[PDB]
Amino acid sequence: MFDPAEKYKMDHRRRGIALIFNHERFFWHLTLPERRGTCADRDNLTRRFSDLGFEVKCFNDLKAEELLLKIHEVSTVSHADADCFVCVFLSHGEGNHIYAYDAKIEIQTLTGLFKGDKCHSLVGKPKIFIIQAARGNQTNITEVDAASVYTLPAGADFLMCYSVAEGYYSHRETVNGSWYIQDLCEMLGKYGSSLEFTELLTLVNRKVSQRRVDFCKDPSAIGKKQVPCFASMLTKKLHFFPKSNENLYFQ
Amino acid sequence: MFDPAEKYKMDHRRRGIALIFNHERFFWHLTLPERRGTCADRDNLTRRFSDLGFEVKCFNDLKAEELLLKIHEVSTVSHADADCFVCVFLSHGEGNHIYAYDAKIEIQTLTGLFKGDKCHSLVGKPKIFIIQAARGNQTNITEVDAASVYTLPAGADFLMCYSVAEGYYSHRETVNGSWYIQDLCEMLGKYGSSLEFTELLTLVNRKVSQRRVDFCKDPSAIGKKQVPCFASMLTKKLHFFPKSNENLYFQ
Ligand SMILES: Oc1cc(F)ccc1CNc1ncccc1-c1c[nH]cn1
Repeated sequence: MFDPAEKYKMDHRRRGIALIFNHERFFWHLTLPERRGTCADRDNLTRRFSDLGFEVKCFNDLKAEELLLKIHEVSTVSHADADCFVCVFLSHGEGNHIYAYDAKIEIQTLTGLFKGDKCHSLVGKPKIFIIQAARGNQTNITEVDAASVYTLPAGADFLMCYSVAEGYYSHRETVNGSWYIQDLCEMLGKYGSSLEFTELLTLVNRKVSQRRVDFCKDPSAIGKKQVPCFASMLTKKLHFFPKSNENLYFQ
Repeated sequence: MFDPAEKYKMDHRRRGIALIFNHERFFWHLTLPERRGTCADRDNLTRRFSDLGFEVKCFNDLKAEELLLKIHEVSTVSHADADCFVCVFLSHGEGNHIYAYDAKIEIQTLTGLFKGDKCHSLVGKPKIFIIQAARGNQTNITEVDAASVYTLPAGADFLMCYSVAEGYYSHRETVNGSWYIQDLCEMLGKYGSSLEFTELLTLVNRKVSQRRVDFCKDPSAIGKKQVPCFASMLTKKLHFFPKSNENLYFQ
């Protein structure tokens, strides 16, 4: 009884949690620049993930110890009554690391906490990570960073989403926020509730790839294109259709 | 005039070329095992890509120099009248490398030949790489290799497809061929001509992930699951609908 149109079960009581780790400033001795505009990203994401039924939980400028505690907490709580799990990083990164305030964390140890083995309540449910992280280079200016974070997959039923691929550049407007987040959040607003999520991420790839970078206020920023990507280990179609909440306890 | 259902143009005179580099044996001094069954893979792929309209070109056990010549040839010929380009590697690999017969080749230099800059006739057309490569460990037995090849994205309008992700294992039957290729080729047969290609690759992820590995003829092969993945930098939906060939020159 094999079904080419099989969808993840998205009929649980609650949609699930969306973590957002949001990083604007860094410990002096890391020599990483302010990510001015990351609060636009955090707020835009918070709105769009809320409207899809997520319990959004934001954390600003956590040290490694605090971050590991919050994400481990969330991994060991029960997700039994939840459709899925979303985790977002807005920071600097390098290779297989994201920056917390004070030090780098191995991405594999964060995604590892939600792998079948370690988090039973999320087995066979989609686990989406969205990563807006690049190399800190050193009114509304556009800053540009070199891609730095390996666009790795995680495990079965994960979807890893990346602002930028190897050899491209990642853009953040200091008031409007990151190109990738703006375009992801626009697409979530228009199509979040109708389109399959990889269909949508493909729209985000088109939108971001088509941002022209020929006439730029900085000369050295010209020719630096942005192409995002996603690594899918999903096994079914993923939809965020409106949940029917009429005369039901959903908290 | 922005279209959430935008499809790549697949109405050119010809579908395009599908290269298949097929590697069964290796130079002694590489200490890599025979990939018994890789000819089933090559033949199964050749059939299914043909039936979708591809000019399939297979090459067996090319040395690095020969392989680079054939793939550079194909990159500098015109694809102007073609929908897309498919390239398949069936070999051993490590990190960012595939093995030819005599030495390793950097995957980036092979995908690099088809990037917009270097191959104008393929700009804005999908470029699909399928990679069945793992670590050579050292009638119909199932052999099992550790994942080894980084699941890299390439550039705009590429789709990188991988037999296996980090921490999983890749299976090849010595007569029936690789689990990944069997399941990809089954899905191409049933759904190649109807389904969006990432939709299909998701079916392949389900099919391969669901192959049970609890009761195995080798004890040490038990518990070694296989989960493939794909890295999409595609900007539109990709379909291989039957081409209208009726009273038209398609050669
Ligand atoms: O996907 C894998 C598979 C493995 F067998 C081992 C590690 C990984 C994850 N690492 C990466 N994943 C995506 C793009 C680049 C890299 C990378 C480049 N350099 C180091 N790592």
